[PDB]
Amino acid sequence: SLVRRIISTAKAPAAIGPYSQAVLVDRTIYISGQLGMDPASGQLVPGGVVEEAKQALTNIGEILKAAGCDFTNVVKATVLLADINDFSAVNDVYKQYFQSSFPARAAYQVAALPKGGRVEIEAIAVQGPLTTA
Amino acid sequence: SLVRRIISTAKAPAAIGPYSQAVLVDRTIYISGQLGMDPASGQLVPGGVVEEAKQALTNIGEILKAAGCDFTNVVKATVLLADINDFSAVNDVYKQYFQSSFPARAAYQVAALPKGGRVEIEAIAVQGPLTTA
Amino acid sequence: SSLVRRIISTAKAPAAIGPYSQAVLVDRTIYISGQLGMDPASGQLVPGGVVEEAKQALTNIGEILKAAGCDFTNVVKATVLLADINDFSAVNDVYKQYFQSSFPARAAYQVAALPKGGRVEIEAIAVQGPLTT
Repeated sequence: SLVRRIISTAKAPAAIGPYSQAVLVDRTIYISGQLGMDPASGQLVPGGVVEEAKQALTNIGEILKAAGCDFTNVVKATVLLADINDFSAVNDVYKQYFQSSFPARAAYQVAALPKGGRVEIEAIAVQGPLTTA
Repeated sequence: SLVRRIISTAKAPAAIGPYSQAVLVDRTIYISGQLGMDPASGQLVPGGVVEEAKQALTNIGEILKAAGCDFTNVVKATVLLADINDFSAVNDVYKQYFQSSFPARAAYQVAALPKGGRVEIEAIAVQGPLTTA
Repeated sequence: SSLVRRIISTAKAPAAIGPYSQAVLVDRTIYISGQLGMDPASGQLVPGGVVEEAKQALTNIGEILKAAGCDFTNVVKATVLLADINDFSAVNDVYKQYFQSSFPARAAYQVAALPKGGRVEIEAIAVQGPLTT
C-alpha cells in the first residue's frame, strides 16, 4: 500500500479541469508543466520568454514548497521552448534557481504552447531526506 | 532485486518493433505513447482528433487493465497534439475517464506524430493499492 | 527513511555544459538527460546526418549507463525526439541494434527543433539492477 496525495497551492496557478498541479506518489512528485502565468491574474506575465521563465520556475517553487520540498529535490526537468534561439537566455535564468547537484534535463523547441506561452517547464522531484552522491 | 514485467495485450495495438506497450518495474508503470489506432487493425481510426483521442485513451485503459490497473492509478499524463487548437476537444474526452485525484499533466503542440496522427498520449501509473490523503 | 541520490558523470559522454547533470540516480531509478549525437571530446555534433547522430547518441547513453553500473537492459522507458518524422525508420533501425528483448516503453515524434541543430535526441529512464524479468 503506497500513499498518493494531490498537491495544491494558491501560490501557483489553479489547476482548472481534469488535472492537478502536482501528484505525490510514494516518494516521487510529478509536477504538471508550468507556464509563466501569474497565480492571481491567471495571465502570462509581460516581458517575454525571460520573465515567463522566471515565473514558471517561481510557480514550480511554490508547488515544491507545498510538498515540503525545494529546488534541491528536483531530479529531472523538461524545458519546452517556443523558439530554440531562446535556449541560452532561458538557461541563464534556469541556473538562478539551482546551486549544485543539478537535475537531469531535456530541452527543445515545440511547435506551440498553451496560451501562446514562450516556455513551459515540467519536473519530477523526490521527497527528502536524500543522501547525495 | 526488483521485479520487471513486460505488459502485453491484444486489446491494444501491438508493439511492432523494439518497444513494449508498457513496462511495469517495481510498482511504476511506464506506458508507451498511444495513438488512436484500432487494436486489431493497427490503423488510425477515422473521424479526426476527437475519435483518435477516444481510441488512444481506450488503448491506454486496456494496457492498464492488463497490468492490474485502471485510470485511478494514473499519476502523470502527457498529451501531444498536432494542433494546439484541438486541446479543448481533447480535454472534453479526457475528462470522461477521471473522477478525482487527477493526474499531473502537460499538453502542447508538436511538429508531427507517427502516421499523421492528430493526438498522442503517454502516461505513467503506479500499481495499487493506493491510499489518497 | 533516507534515499540515495547520486550525480552520474563520465568523461566518455558529452559534458553537460548548462545547469544539468548527464544523469541522476535516485533510489534505484536513473533519469538520463536527453542525448544528442555529440562527440564527447569535441562537444560538437558528429558528421554524417541523422543516422550517425543516432548511433553516437545511443553510445553516449551507453557510457552513461555503464558509469551507473548498468547496460541497455536496464532501460525501461525511452523518448526519441526527431527533427523530421520521416527519419523515424532509419533511426529505428539503429535503435533496434541496442535492444534484444524486453524492450523499454517508448514515445517517438517530431519536434520543431533541437539544440545545436541536431537531428535526433534521445532521453531515457533506467532502473538499477538486479532486475528479475
